[PDB]
Amino acid sequence: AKLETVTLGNIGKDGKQTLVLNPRGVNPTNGVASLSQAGAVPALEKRVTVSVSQPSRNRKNYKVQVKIQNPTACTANGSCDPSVTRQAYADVTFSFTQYSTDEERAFVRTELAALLASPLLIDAIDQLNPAYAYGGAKLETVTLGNIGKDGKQTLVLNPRGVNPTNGVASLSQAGAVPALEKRVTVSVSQPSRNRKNYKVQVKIQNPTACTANGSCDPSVTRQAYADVTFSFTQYSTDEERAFVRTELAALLASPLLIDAIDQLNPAY
Repeated sequence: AKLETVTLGNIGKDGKQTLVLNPRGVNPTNGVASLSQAGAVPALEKRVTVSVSQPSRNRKNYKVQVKIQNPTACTANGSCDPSVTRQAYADVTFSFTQYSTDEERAFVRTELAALLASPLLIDAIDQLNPAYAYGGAKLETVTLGNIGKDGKQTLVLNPRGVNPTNGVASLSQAGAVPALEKRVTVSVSQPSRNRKNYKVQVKIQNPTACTANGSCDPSVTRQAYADVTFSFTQYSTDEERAFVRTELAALLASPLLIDAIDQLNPAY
């Protein structure tokens, strides 16, 4: 509910870098909290924005929006002062209903945090090897330990094939009815021609079943939709990319996003 200074450790490939995000206050025009570093020039600032949207007459859902930027400073050979040659965005969005409790919300946040540490994405984010690749990705049953509210749940996502039409992968639960699978899709498809950038997309589809006396057959409710999208350009090194992925994992364990996700409190 109240902003503080957020400190994230073991960031990067080596897990030795550390980031301190000083809060820069809550913009009340669009209700977006903002956190940045201290670098005394606004261009060279790693910015993190968190916003929580109430359900409206149009939206009719809860929606949490997390964006993060990471500019890169060059020498600027002719000039004296350094400029921003490129920046690496990353955007996370969540979707929930009012009937969705916190434990489903806390499940998604912890599953997403453990998913970024998984060997599938660190091949997909750093090396840019898509899941849709005989020799690019392992494409094996990913086990996600210690997720949940108390961190005592474990998830195994079985690879239910790769769709070549959209290029996306699919990592589903090992359940029976196809409407009840907790299917996670990773799309590392990289259109470098029209977008001139690299897009990585993950959807933690996390459906929920609660039905009785409906002819003794369960029905999907809410579905706990979640989405993550990365944006990198050419010439961006993988350590710049691995810096983004690792600090995204650190924010999902951060107390500023615990109450923002679980209790849905906008941290003013």
